[PDB]
Amino acid sequence: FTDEYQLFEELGKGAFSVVRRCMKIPTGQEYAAKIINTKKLSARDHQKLEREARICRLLKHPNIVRLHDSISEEGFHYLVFDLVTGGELFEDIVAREYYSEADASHCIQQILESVNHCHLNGIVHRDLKPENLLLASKSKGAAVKLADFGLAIEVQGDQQAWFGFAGTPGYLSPEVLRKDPYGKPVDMWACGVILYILLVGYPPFWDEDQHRLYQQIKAGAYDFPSPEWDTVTPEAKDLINKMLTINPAKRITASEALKHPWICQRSTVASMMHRQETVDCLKKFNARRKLKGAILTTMLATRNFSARKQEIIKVTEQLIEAINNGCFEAYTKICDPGLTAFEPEALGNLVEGMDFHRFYFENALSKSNKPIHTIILNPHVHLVGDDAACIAYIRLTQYMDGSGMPKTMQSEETRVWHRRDGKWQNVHFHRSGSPTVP
Amino acid sequence: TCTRFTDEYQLFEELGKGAFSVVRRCMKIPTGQEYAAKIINTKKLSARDHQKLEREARICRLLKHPNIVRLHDSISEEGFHYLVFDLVTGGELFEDIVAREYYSEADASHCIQQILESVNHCHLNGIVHRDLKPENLLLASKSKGAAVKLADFGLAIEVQGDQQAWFGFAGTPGYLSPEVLRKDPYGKPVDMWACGVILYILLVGYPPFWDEDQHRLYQQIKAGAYDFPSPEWDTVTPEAKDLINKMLTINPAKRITASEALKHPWICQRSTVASMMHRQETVDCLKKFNARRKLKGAILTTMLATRNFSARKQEIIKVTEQLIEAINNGCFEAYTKICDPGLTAFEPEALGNLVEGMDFHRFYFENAPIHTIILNPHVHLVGDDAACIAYIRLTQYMDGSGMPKTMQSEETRVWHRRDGKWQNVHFHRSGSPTVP
Amino acid sequence: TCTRFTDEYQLFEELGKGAFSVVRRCMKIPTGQEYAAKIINTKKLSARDHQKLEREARICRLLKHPNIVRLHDSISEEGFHYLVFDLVTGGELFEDIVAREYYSEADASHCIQQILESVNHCHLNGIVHRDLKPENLLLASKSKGAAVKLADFGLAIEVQGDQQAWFGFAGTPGYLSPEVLRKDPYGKPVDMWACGVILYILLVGYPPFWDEDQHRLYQQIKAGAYDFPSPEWDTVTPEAKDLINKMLTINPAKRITASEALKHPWICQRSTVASMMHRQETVDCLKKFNARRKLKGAILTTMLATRNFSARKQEIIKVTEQLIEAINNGCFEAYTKICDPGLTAFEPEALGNLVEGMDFHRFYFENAPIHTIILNPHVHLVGDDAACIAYIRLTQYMDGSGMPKTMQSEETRVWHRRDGKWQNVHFHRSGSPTVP
Repeated sequence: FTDEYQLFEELGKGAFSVVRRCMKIPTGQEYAAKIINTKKLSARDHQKLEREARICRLLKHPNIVRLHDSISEEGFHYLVFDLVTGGELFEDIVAREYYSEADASHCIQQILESVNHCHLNGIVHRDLKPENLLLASKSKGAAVKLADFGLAIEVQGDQQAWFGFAGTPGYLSPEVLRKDPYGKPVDMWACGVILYILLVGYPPFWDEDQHRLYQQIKAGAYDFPSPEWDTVTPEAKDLINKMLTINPAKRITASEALKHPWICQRSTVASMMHRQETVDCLKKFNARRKLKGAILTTMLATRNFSARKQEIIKVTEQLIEAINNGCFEAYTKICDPGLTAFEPEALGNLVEGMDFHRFYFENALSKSNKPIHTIILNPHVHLVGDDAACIAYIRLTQYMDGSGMPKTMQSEETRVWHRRDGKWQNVHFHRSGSPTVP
Repeated sequence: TCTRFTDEYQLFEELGKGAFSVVRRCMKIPTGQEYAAKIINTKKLSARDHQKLEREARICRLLKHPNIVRLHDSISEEGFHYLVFDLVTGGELFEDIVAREYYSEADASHCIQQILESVNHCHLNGIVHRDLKPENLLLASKSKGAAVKLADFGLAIEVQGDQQAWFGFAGTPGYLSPEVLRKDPYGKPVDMWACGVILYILLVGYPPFWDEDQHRLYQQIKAGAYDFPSPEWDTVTPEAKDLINKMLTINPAKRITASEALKHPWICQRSTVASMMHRQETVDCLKKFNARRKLKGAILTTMLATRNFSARKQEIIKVTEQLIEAINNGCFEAYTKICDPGLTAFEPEALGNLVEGMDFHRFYFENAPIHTIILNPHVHLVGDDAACIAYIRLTQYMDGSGMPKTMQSEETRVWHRRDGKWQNVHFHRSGSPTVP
Repeated sequence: TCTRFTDEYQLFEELGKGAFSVVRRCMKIPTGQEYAAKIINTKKLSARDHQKLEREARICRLLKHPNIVRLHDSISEEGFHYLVFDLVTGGELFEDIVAREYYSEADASHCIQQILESVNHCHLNGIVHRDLKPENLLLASKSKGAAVKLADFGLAIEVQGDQQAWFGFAGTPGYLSPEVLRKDPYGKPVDMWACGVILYILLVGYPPFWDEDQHRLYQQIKAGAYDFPSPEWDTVTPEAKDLINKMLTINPAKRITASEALKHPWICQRSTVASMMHRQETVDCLKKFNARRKLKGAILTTMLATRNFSARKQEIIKVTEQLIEAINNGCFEAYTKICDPGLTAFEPEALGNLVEGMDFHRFYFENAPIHTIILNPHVHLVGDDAACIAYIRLTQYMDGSGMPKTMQSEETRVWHRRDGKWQNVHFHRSGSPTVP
């Protein structure tokens, strides 16, 4: 690399890569060099970087970050990209003093031009999102450039296939969420989501619960609420509708969208009114997006439960209570007669019926006179139909041991519930960890 | 990958040791010219220390100034690496000053002028030293009038024009600049703050910022809290004080640069501005300063932190002691008075889980000769109404057999003053459970 | 073995806790007269704490003076023991003073007179309190003009006539007498030294002896190193200073006694000798004194000792660091330079034996990335040419698998300056060996 180019300031650094401003001394250029410490690159990471470079070499377009050169050294591979200085498109928009549909249409025109180029070269990006929409420079009219093909796939013409569950939740297409084979149209759905945001500054599908979010997407459950959408042109709403078409076979393509009046006749179709409420809302959208930027896998418990999920928690705690109090009548009321169970007491066997559990009621659960305190930690409830549910939780038990010393033990427990004859009943459970009897 | 050094040099005694290097006196055999050879096993060189080595060599290659320890050659010998430097034989500037019979502002100005010239040369080449201190201010030789030389660029960095950036928290506490202490992006001005500290010492023999509590020291530095106490400063020219003030400027954007300082009347018109009065009190104090610095010189890493606790920190210790007392006495009322109702806790009794509330702890009060010792408590004040304390909890007790025993746990407790009362909102115990 | 207390008393809230006792407010049912009941499980009572209980009861039975918390009954209830005391409701004297709008020498003299009268009564009964301090100087009630009362005889001892003897190292550091600090036999005069400390505080609001380093404090006390700084003391009558000097007399045989102090002009002729000028600066300072004392009040045992090390102590740290550096660098020459040839050592590598000389250690230099941390070093200066240091040696290293690891050992090193050089004559390592 130093052979021809010259390195300068650092623009970023990942796990195996460091990026710096560069210059081709022979030609007075200026690029972004992705310096990869090949000694840190794993095998599966090696497979993905080979794919990203091959794809980037294949895409030569103004609105696509261009890969200019690839060269290796002593355990150090260099990838020379375009130098992009303008940052995120969405961040630039909030800084503008004027912003209208015409501005949004000019943006989406460029994004569609890049998507169309990708599709024409048999490439699907699969992760169109604001973070991957950059401005070439801070110049007043810099070009929008599509970036980061780390999730991009190579497709065979117009053949659909299941390439895996990948993308960013808020932009995933219905076909991917349905687990159907998919292809180029997934990018056009994402474009429709981006176009929606560019007009009013908030997403068309949003929900704290990801499961609910995905239900909304699969149902195409978006609308154009007043007042903000009252001033949006019909043609812009029309283009969104054609992109956010649930059935990918009927979804507008990149080539077709480039011919939509709102795109190719912007001068006469797109409004030129200022949308301050879109700028104000985009500011909040961007701020939330930068706060939720998870650098690492973060797993947060559940704490805002529907009434249906609380019902499962309640009957579960009623069952645990009956066990602690040695009330076999309540236990057989709440448990299904055909209950099965994996539990440490059963030594890796699947036990069926009430017999195995009757032994601990008829003896220990009431015979032993010592204080015990049960704690249920981080319950998670799956609703799997109107009359079925699953609950998973940690069961912490404080108790007094033989020497009269306080002890604690932990179990992990799954309980499957079926509403039969109007009553939630436990048909199967699985305990791992410690056995519930001290 | 050559063999120049071994086939053209001769090695002698060691002069100093580095993190990954050894410095030895050497001689170029053909000429009998002696140098200081910095040697490294290319084996040692990890990706980090190899990048550091490359950086030091690249930086030192650029620096060719009379008042800088010059690099003469860089050789990779297929198994080792050798950086050939000037051999400095004059010792430290500060040691030389105390031995003089006459020392005045004019002498100090001459010293600072050479130091600024070395710093100015670095900055003009886009290089920031970051570790200006007496140990790096050497005399080229024992000859009277020898030149001051700037040494040791192991912490030096390269900057791009006048662009600031975070290059890491590096330097020596007494000479660190406010911008580094604030975690701001920084650049060339950090060296000029250090020069201000050095100039202050060269005039009176003691530093402008000093405190046994490093946190207080850094807050003094960030506030620019220095002054010119009488009587020693009453005899100092106003122009000397003026130059110091322009160096010890909190805002690096308003701080005097190396070039500007070299134009200051006290420097470039030294014969007219600088006093030639001998300053015996400065020589005396400097001898103490050097003796203290030599005792505290960085040898091995040493940790010791239980200073004269402030009243605010003692308050956190007291409420923590009151809490543990309530536990040992099994007084749950006092426990729920001191602990926030939304208390969270990691502890061995909870088996890796984060527990919330009072329930988990009530079990031990309701069901379960003790001497508790709190060892080496450390308190962070995190606002007027917040603090955390960290201590070793060493408990002596009698076991079931009637035998004495000791258990240890390490505890963190976070405190928030709510409704006028210090309350424990979170704690983390590691080690042994608190119950026998 | 009776049942008087339970059949004739009624118990209420707790007022304080003791090592083996609980103090509760109580009432004699027939009369409605309230008292403070000190209760003990006769179970707790070990041979020691049973002898202490017997001692406190026997001593308190003797003391019947208006300015002493009187004992009214001692009952053993076949399972418990109850000491019935006066109920004191006035709080501490020092807290009351800060709340007054007028306070002068005359007020202080009146306070000290009652304190001396209580102490005089003890001494005349062959009893030494040994723990005179503000916490034990209470007001009988909240009524204006209430009597000062001496409380808490848990550290009190019995003496035989005027015979001195070693009764143990007991008391509160700021009020300990030189003779106890010297480990001399002692007696009644220890209470009079404490009275001098209390009187000094009553006049200006701060103690005569104070230092964060307890060792320095004790050397101040043993030297009698106090003074009367201006301006606060310029307005104090010479007779007040005179009485203080006669109490803070290093030699207990020349110290003024309680009886003699009660005859001092500033006491018995208070109306003529003591100034009636209000001393607002004393009230202000006392408020600080009380606040500080309340923060540091003995709750649980707390250990924290890494003060602003002296130059002499830093020298021991430095030479210890240099020694460990030589070990880590495998430099046996430097090791035999620093270690005495007759070095002895306990260490895990020696399997419980005491090894002597250099041979045992040469093996590890001759045959066998390191970061050594020295944690919480403590230095005892044991003469101008001797010291010992004790520290935790925490070593980070890479193992055979290329994985980072940490080991801990605890080390003692004894140093003797021989021929002008600090040399290590003995060391003791516990915990891990120093080799991976």
